[PDB]
Amino acid sequence: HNLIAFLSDVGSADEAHALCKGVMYGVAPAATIVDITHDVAPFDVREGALFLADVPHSFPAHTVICATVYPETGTATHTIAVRNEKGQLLVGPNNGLLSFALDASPAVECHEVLSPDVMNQPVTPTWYGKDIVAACAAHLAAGTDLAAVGPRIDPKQIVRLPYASASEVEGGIRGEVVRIDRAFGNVWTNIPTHLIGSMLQDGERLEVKIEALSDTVLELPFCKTFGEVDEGQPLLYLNSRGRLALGLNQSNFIEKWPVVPGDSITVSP
Amino acid sequence: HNLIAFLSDVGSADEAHALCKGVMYGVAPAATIVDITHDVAPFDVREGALFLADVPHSFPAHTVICATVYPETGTATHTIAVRNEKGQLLVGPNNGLLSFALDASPAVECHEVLSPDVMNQPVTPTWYGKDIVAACAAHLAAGTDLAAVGPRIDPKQIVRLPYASASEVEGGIRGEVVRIDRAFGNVWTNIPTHLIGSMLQDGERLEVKIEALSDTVLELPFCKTFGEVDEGQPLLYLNSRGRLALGLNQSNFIEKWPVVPGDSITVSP
Amino acid sequence: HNLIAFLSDVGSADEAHALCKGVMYGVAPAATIVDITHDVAPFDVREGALFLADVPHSFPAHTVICATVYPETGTATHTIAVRNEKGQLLVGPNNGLLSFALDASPAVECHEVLSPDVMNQPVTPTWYGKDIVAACAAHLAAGTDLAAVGPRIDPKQIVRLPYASASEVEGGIRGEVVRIDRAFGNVWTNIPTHLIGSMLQDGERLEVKIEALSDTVLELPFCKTFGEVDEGQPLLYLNSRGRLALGLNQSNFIEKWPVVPGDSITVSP
Ligand SMILES: C[S@@+](CC[C@H](N)C(=O)[O-])C[C@H]1O[C@@H](n2cnc3c(N)ncnc32)[C@H](O)[C@@H]1O
Ligand SMILES: C[S@@+](CC[C@H](N)C(=O)[O-])C[C@H]1O[C@@H](n2cnc3c(N)ncnc32)[C@H](O)[C@@H]1O
Ligand SMILES: C[S@@+](CC[C@H](N)C(=O)[O-])C[C@H]1O[C@@H](n2cnc3c(N)ncnc32)[C@H](O)[C@@H]1O
Ligand SMILES: [Cl-]
Ligand SMILES: [Cl-]
Ligand SMILES: [Cl-]
Repeated sequence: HNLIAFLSDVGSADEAHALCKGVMYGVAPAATIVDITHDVAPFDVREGALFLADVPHSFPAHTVICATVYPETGTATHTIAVRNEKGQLLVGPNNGLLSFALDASPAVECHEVLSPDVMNQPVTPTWYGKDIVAACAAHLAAGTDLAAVGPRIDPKQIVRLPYASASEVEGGIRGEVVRIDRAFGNVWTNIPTHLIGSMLQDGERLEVKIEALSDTVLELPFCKTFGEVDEGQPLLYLNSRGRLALGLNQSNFIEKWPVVPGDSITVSP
Repeated sequence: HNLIAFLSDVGSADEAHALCKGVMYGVAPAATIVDITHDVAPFDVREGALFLADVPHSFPAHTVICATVYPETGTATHTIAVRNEKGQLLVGPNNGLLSFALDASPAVECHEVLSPDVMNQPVTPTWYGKDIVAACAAHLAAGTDLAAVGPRIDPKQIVRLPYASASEVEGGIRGEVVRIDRAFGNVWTNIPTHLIGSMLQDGERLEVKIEALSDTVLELPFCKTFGEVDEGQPLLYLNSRGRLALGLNQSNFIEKWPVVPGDSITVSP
Repeated sequence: HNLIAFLSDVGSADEAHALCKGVMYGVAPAATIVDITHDVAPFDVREGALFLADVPHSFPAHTVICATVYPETGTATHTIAVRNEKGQLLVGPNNGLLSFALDASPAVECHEVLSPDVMNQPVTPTWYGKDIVAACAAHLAAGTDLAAVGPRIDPKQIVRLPYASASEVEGGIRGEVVRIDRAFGNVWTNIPTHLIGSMLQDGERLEVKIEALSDTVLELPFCKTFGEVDEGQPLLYLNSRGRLALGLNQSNFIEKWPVVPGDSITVSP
């Protein structure tokens, strides 16, 4: 595994995430390190998990996914090392961070990271991120056996985060805002491609209510892509993996209709 | 071409630009990927183009310049693959993005990217950036023949953006603000080294009017570098490739004199 | 030295720091380039120096530490190339930038960078950062002898920045805020592990006065890690290399108690 993909909440504005790569480089000088992001919101293990959901599929099987948003650092919350179905390794706090990454490619084997010989010593209690997660990630990239990191554990011993699921209701489908595509202000839902094919049939616009905004009701064209309506006009579309989203063509949807994650969305014919 | 240089408007604050590198890595595991920037303003194809202008000269001939600011994604606007005079390859939306990069090293051969075998399938209509641009960029880095991407097209079929040119007027030279050096607030013009050598002769300060600010007139020393005046004092200078600029020594010029791109600048003796 | 670690104040939001990597890649195509940060505050050579302090220890001996915050560019302030005790090379403005990096691993040999053959020609007076620092860094990574860069100089000819030291006073220890961990708002002091072991004995909370805030006095638990108090409650702790710090558990300390660097901190039993 010569590729190490690296995510955290330490930011990219100071030297911290780079000290981590320094440790990794020394351990695994044959390795390539690519940053996922270091801009996860601080302590926000669910934001990080969401960022990581599509990382398994996008990255080659020879990747180590090294991840650390670890406000539980220096406590009884351990680090885990996981082999997934794709053959990738993934290292991080057992705090639910890897939950959605594992939804895409389940755990096949899991170990708690307990061995001193895969840690950067002496381990600093406020930076398990660098001393255990990053170092272990580098040891594995460097050819270390997974079983050498510490004791096997059962996959149910991996902490999982609840994720709401969209459903059929009254006369359409009810889901919620999962996240915002912050670079553009597009809104992303948890509504899968399959649920809405009944109301996709007729070429007519759909009804969308967002209840968090004094109960806003929009009528909206279901589009393949942004360019299909006039600039600044709203659309509905399937985002880049298979969820319903809302945006304005070459404008910012949420600046116009201020939704947050959690907000309910119903679509109906 | 084992070097891939990567620019977009998707931002570096979430996992998106990294999923792109993931796709590329899988295709071209021998490749090095360096980010240009992922902070281009959203949909701002002219800002991206400006960022890319000096990239050809600075990068080695074995570079693939992979670029994607593509609000036309999933439409009749195609992706193009270009070999330039330097021998570099460049892949991106035919939307004017590569215009200024091509000013520095013209197109020698150009193809539209139409072949399924250089795309990451199935292609998502809202992310041609990842599925066509990035994948094609990776295929080429991986040794793929340029002609294998799709149909040759003539260089005039590459969309070009208008760029104003500075000129001789009344009693000096009239140009405009091209961009701001945002990290420092220095102002960059389109006034070439050659135009002002007549007023460079005498060692005297120059007159600079910026008409966008109720008609501001400054008298200003023409300097080699910032350090040549006292701290916080204004200067004129030739920036790092050969355009006239304005700044304060170890301060922020535009915070003091609020110009935007487009604003006219005349310099005279 | 096949690893080049790169820091500056040019930002990561435009193409500038990437043009630098372009130059380096062309010179040293065998090299790996990792960014330290490009977000140092503009012209802030002391902020950059602080960021660089722990870089020697974290990075392998085969690193070139290439660094450039150089508002003295195009003046009599020269660039220097240094071999340290660890065997690493370090290239940058002789402006105090490398001061704290050198505290961690002193200079063993030093040269001013004067030779044209390790510069990217022609050298632009406003970007010694790219044309001399980065290019030289790349030449050295590429196998160039250190002595080939220019004239040896004595280590006392390297400009050093003053750093306050914490001390014993009245009935405890008096130090100061060195920097803030900006991603989290934790406060970092210059108080070493060794000074406070006398008041560490008894398991009791400590007194901390911060005089810059109308004279704030907190009573505070000395902890190994954040998780040891309730969420949102304040702690004292030893940060990740051996200095006393203050934070809130999974909250932002400085947003609550607005300290800056320079502010005095006394701890006492
Ligand atoms: C200290 S930080 C990151 C590196 C840091 N800049 C350093 O040099 O020590 C390590 C982890 O601690 C957590 N963390 C940081 N500050 C914290 C605080 N005040 N409370 C709880 N967790 C914190 C973050 O989630 C982060 O993943
Ligand atoms: C969707 S984005 C980038 C990746 C995205 N974060 C994702 O995961 O799908 C792809 C391209 O779409 C364009 N784009 C994004 N949101 C848009 C909107 N509301 N209107 C028009 N173009 C948009 C951007 O210029 C960008 O280059
Ligand atoms: C010009 S800048 C960085 C590259 C720049 N974006 C470019 O393309 O030319 C080079 C160095 O100049 C210094 N610098 C930039 N603007 C300045 C100003 N107005 N006064 C003093 N120093 C400046 C910065 O500290 C920086 O390290
Ligand atoms: Cl950590
Ligand atoms: Cl796209
Ligand atoms: Cl410079």
